Amino acid sequence: SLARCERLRGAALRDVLGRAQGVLFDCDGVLWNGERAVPGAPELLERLARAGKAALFVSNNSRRARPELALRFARLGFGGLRAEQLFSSALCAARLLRQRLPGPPDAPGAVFVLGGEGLRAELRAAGLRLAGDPSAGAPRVRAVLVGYDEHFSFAKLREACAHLRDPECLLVATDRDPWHPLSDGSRTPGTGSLAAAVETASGRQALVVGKPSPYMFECITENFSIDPARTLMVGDRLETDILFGHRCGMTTVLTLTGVSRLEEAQAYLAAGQHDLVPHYYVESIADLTEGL
Amino acid sequence: SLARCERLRGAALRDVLGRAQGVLFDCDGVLWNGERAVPGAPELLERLARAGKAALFVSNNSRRARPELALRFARLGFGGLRAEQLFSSALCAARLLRQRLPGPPDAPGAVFVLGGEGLRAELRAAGLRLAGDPSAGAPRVRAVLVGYDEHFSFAKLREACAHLRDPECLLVATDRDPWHPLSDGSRTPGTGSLAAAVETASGRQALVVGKPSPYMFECITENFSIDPARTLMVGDRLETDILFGHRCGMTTVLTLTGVSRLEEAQAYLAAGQHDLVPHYYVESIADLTEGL
Ligand code: NA
Ligand code: NA
Repeated sequence: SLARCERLRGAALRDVLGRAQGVLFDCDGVLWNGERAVPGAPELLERLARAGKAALFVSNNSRRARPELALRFARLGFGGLRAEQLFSSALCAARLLRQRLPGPPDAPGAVFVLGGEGLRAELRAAGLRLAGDPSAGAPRVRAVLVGYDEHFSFAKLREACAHLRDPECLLVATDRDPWHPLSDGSRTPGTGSLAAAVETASGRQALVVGKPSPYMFECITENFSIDPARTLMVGDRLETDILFGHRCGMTTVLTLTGVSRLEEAQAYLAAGQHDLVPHYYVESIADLTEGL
Repeated sequence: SLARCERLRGAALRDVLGRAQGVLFDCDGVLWNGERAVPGAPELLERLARAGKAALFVSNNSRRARPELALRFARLGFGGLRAEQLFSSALCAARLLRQRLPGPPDAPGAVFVLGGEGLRAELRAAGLRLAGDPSAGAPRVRAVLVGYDEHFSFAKLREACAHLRDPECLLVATDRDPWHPLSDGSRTPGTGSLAAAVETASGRQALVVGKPSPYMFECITENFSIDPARTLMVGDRLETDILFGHRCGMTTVLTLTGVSRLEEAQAYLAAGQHDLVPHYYVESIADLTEGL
């Protein structure tokens, strides 16, 4: 494998960025951490545009529908982004459920959602009928969707299992991220931990929407012409972003501003686990800018 | 391996029961299902006693402290049992935490419990200090215990992770049973599904108290002289009871009144997974009685 976790700098940086037609970024851990933008990040995005290179964003975060996700970007200092550049697991879960939900067109099945109002909004926008929405003048639940659910409960887990007793009922998860570090130094459980409970209790394996599934790259290509061979994938999490990159055939860049540490990358290398090793790393994405 | 999933009947039955000094039973799925005793079960227990063979009971169910567990037995038609014959994951979790909790004798650490009042009662009876109990005139949490928690929540999961940020804080689970079938034909999530969430979110592997750990057999032997070579283990769940039996060196009998199906036993056999194959099976434990 060519992925040898090289520090991207100098001539190599200019040639890599030179060749690249476009760059896909995760957001948390890459552009910002909590409320603080990574210094130089907004400038890198400006420079990319002015070099005529495309930028798209690919987040496993299922908490916000696209419009509030756009706000999130703008709030943290990232200007004239178009909402169409932003892809989340919530958006891509809605797409998938539209594509896959079984049953007739003619009364549709409902989705039982474990997740918050932003995820629910994204689903309704795709035309999906949700369990627990107002009933007509109770639809069959045809999918269970496990999202980031800060109100997860035993009762909700039990109801999910009830729906999943029907083998035709889909089980979908927005992502399998196990936990996330917060700016106050603590951690919050991630969707992967909730998916673990639901899969264990139901005996069913979830379809996973988010990275490291290739699915989000399918959603992106639906909308944009991107040649994976000429696209950089830039992320902070090896098991999610870097694995995604390799599965899609992109050149992968680990940034060290987020979850994964350089020594974890180098440990995967030594163990010959090349799918979890980035092609390149940078301390922060501010290091990329001078290559343009 | 000798475990060839033979139907225990006739001469073989008389010689197996003849040799046996004692029999360990699970309760749910074996002695009863929901509110209904297995016909002939109370009689088998009577006959065992009158043949001078010991009977002990070994349940992963962490919902009841021993006294209410004894009630449960009596309610379902099982008479003069002594409470000392009954071993549960709740009882054995309390034991383990007494043995393993780190810190000084002199102010002790507290256990953060995910579980109900019966589990909490069992812990307090062993002299353990629980997080969220009245404070003196907040102790350091030194263990997280994952039990059967019908009030499990995201918030509780998040608090558990906070305690587990300390590598010295133990993570213990009462059992890893993924789900359970109810008498109304539905399923309830099991402790294993909650443990899956806690292990995923914390990145830590739980110490498991219940079957198929050998630990409960250690607790039993603490109190009773039992030769595993001369003890039958009788259970309905291959991955829990039958695996436990093999790990302890007992002769294993699958009863078909519970979770596991005969064809699952025979499938493990064919795949050479001998640790999950019983030595013998019976349709119900009523079939054992005539061997005495
Ligand atoms: Na990230
Ligand atoms: Na059982």
